Amino acid sequence: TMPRWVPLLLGLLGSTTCGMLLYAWSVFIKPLNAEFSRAEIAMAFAICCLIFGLMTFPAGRLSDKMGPRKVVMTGGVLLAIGFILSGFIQSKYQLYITYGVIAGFGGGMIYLPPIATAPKWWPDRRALATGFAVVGLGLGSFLMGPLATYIIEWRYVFWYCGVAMGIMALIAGAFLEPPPAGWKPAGYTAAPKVTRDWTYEEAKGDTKFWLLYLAYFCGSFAGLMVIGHLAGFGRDAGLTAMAAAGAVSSLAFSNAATRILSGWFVDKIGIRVYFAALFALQTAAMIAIFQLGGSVVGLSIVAIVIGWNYGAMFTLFPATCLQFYGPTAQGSNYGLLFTACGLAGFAGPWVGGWLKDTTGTYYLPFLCAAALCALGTAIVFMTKPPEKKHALELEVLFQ
Ligand SMILES: O=C(O)c1ccc2ccccc2c1O
Repeated sequence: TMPRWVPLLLGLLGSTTCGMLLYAWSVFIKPLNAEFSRAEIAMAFAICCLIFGLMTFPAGRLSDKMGPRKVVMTGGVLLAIGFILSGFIQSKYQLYITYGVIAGFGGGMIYLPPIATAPKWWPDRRALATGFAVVGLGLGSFLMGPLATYIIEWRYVFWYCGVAMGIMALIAGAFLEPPPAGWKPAGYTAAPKVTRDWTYEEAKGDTKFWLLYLAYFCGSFAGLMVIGHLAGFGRDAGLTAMAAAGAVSSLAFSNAATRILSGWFVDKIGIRVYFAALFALQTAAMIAIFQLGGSVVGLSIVAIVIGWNYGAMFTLFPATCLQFYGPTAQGSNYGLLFTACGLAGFAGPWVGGWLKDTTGTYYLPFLCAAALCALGTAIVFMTKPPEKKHALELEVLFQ
């Protein structure tokens, strides 16, 4: 076999590729305007989020059916193709297709299968393993942004980064597969009562799946609706652009770190209460920005918290889903669940911009984000796991 820490490395690789994909548009804003609108460019990012978040669902299903390796490597090919084709674009729709759909398609197919597979190697520590599958989305900015910046002084970014990302994803998918069906990597641990994981049709039909879905949409939407406004709130309060941006930049560090730390923490003490507390904290942050946000230090504290809570979602929801329905159907269960996040990624940033511009003030978007997080707090706290499924058909084998 292989040392079970390898899948952690693989998910790190794949998730880092996905982070580079989701971060690239920000480095591409100014070049594309110079040759030819920020909103026009941004529609490419929103299309990308939509396709990514939707394509996790087919990616999860196909991973569950025909294994995760084929899925991630196809995704690597699709992403490499789409990104690389963005270099040859000559119009806006060219970019919508190359980056928004092909690259988003490949990205979703890379993102999901490791998220499902890594915990299968770590039943003693499921949430930490998941965090390794999702931590790369924090890092992509750090490795790439400097490198992508180094290149333009822009098409070279698309082509060369597309190649490097394809290589990383193909390597990640090349070595990815669940443990052997029978023997689970361990060092430790009349007629019985045999339980079993949930089927995708059973999980999909469960009411708690959709409470979790709703909560996922709410939190995803809140964060995505206000994060882009953090620095503007600062500058609006009287800070220099340099100061405001410096402050908001701490968010990336917390968004990356929480993914591992929260995973480890709930592995140790359980999920529900920590998770609900994070949502509450996010709620309070949406409100508190109106008192802290006018100073580099205050604005930084809010950005760090917003980042901490936001990022935690992408470990804790898959971990929660794993607790409720088990790992055998996790490709399907969590892929369906992640589509909420695909939708929020599509609409949330736009809606936040619209509310601010509509009122000219930040009260509306931050208050709406606070309410969404409040509902999420409620759902996450109130929702306890369903009853473990009885496998009467294996139960009857005991004579
Ligand atoms: O944080 C992440 O891991 C992540 C991954 C994929 C996403 C797709 C659409 C919108 C937000 C996403 C997101 O926040």
